[PDB]
Amino acid sequence: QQCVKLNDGHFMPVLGFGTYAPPEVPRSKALEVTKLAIEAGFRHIDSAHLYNNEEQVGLAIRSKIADGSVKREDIFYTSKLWSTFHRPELVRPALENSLKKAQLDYVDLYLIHSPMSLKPGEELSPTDENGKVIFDIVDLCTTWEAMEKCKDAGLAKSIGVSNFNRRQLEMILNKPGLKYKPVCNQVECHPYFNRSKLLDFCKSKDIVLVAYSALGSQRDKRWVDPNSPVLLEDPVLCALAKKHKRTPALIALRYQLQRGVVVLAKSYNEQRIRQNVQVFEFQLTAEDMKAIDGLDRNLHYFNSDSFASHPNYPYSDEY
Ligand SMILES: NC(=O)c1ccc[n+]([C@@H]2O[C@H](COP(=O)([O-])OP(=O)(O)OC[C@H]3O[C@@H](n4cnc5c(N)ncnc54)[C@H](OP(=O)(O)O)[C@@H]3O)[C@@H](O)[C@H]2O)c1
Ligand SMILES: CCCCC[C@H](O)/C=C/[C@H]1C(=O)C[C@H](O)[C@@H]1C/C=C\CCCC(=O)O
Repeated sequence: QQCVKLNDGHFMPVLGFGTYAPPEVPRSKALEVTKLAIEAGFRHIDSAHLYNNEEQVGLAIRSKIADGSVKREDIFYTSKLWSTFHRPELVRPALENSLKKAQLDYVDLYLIHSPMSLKPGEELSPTDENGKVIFDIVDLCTTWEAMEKCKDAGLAKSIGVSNFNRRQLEMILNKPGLKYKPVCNQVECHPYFNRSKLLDFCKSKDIVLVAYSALGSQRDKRWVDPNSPVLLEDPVLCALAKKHKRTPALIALRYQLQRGVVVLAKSYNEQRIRQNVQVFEFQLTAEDMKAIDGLDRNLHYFNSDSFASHPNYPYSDEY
């Protein structure tokens, strides 16, 4: 593996394990594959309240610690604050609940899952009488103040954000009396949506860009148009796969590592989980990288059109 030093002083393994799996998959699977991931060499594990799996992921971690395979400090665990808990008073309590579910003392990284606040409540997707998801108006800077408090209280070693654009990031960065800068910004990032501009900006403020859907997403027919191009079927990626004798997924992952992006990779398949750790075994040439750079088509796999009306919709800006 390898690590990147956060503007926190803390370290984040550049390769992370994505734990989300559709509700159709047995929750016992999350437990089994997280163990497989750790056994394969994954040290960074990505979860969230929304995934309904923190109990299982924490179970796997606890199990591998008892195994003697790893120590708590060897694992980098991240969870995320769901959008229905943006009001400052619901932040610590939300974190405490995640910690309780995972049976952990602290989270290595806690993130604001998305800038699009939703009506407060236990329900993850609040909708009105007309079936429309209910938005909420919250000063994200106050949400951030509550996050900084969680870090001071030792519940989260590092704090960051997710799905934020440059303007939203700047809101935090320019907040009067700011104590902690977000350590990262976890966003959708892959060759068909490489986020070069955002990447350059984050790099300029020492903020780490963490890539999700780096392998082209899980293409859930619920939020992903089946007509969208299949990333792992890209001719250039496959050509580079056949050239380096690797796989399109490894090419996509290596692309991010070489451009300074921390990459997440979800897989509930034993062989693929183990294959993904091989991303550290090869290297792409400067020319290889330029070729992948030319693949961008501003394609966002998640169908976010329904929230396009949200005042905090991140895709309103060029980046
Ligand atoms: N903060 C956010 O808003 C946000 C949003 C989305 C996701 N995330 C996080 O980032 C993670 C990754 O994103 P994602 O869920 O879209 O998944 P992804 O990593 O883009 O998914 C890659 C898909 O390709 C397959 N795959 C994995 N390794 C492969 C390999 N070596 N060769 C061929 N196919 C391979 C997997 O299927 P198999 O399981 O069959 O291997 C997986 O479904 C999530 O699990 C989650 O932790 C965060
Ligand atoms: C415009 C881009 C911002 C979208 C950010 C958003 O957090 C994305 C979340 C996705 C994950 O992390 C995995 C998970 O399946 C989830 C899928 C998408 C929407 C669930 C909305 C329903 C609810 O309310 O629960």
